[PDB]
Amino acid sequence: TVFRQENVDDYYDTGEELGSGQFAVVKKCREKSTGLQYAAKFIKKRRTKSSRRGVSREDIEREVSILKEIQHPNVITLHEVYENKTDVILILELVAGGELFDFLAEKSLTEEEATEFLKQILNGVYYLHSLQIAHFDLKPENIMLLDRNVPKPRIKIIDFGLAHKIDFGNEFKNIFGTPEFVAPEIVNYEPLGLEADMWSIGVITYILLSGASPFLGDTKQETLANVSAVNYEFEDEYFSNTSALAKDFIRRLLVKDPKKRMTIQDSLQHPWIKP
Ligand SMILES: O=c1c(O)c(-c2ccc(O)cc2)oc2cc(O)cc(O)c12
Repeated sequence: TVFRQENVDDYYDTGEELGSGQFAVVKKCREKSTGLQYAAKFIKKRRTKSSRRGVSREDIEREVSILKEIQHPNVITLHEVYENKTDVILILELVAGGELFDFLAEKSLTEEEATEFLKQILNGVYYLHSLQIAHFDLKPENIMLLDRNVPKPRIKIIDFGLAHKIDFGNEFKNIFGTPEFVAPEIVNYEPLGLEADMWSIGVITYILLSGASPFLGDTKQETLANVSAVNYEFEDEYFSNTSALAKDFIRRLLVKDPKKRMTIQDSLQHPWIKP
């Protein structure tokens, strides 16, 4: 599939850079014809087939295809796609309140504040999983706030760079995200499904409540080893006045066997969450 090959600068003016990762750089931008603001993500293309610099066209096309499907208040939306020899440029919805990661670093939350973020994440993931989309990279830095100067910030899930449509209950691709948040099936290179996202939600919940990362070791390999062995515990110093139902929620997500792990529907019916 090809994208718009006119110069993006003829239609948009760029401004503040919002951040960058290994292959993408994201800049605030404004569409000239409407004055409406967006986030332009510039994704570096592979220059040769055997290269490992840049993103393969197959991976870029998968991300765009998934993004085009989604319209939900808790997930980022895609406006337009441009490309040139060097980059594919995704014109995305602007979410300007910054990362949940940075929000947590400025402030530990209450269980109310924790559940208010978590419930939105769950609703967003419920939508994705209903469409058989596994995100595969759920973590606080991939959660963006619309406005962080409000008591109960609204959030949107971003970064669909590892996302896959799961048409057969599982996928068996490369797929490996951030060690602190990946499920044991990812660590062990086993077939992956929607269950992996639910493990990541358990990790996120643990962090939301405690300010600590449950499997984090001194090196990347230690963290991965901890994940595979389900080496975590609720430290009393962090959790002594956290409700037992909150711990039960996390406990039923941080389960090695994907089949025994809570699904997104289970998580919404869990007594800690259910109205
Ligand atoms: O740093 C990043 C970032 O800020 C954003 C972003 C911010 C606001 C939006 O409205 C949309 C995206 O996306 C990203 C996507 C990546 O793959 C890697 C990144 O580093 C970012």
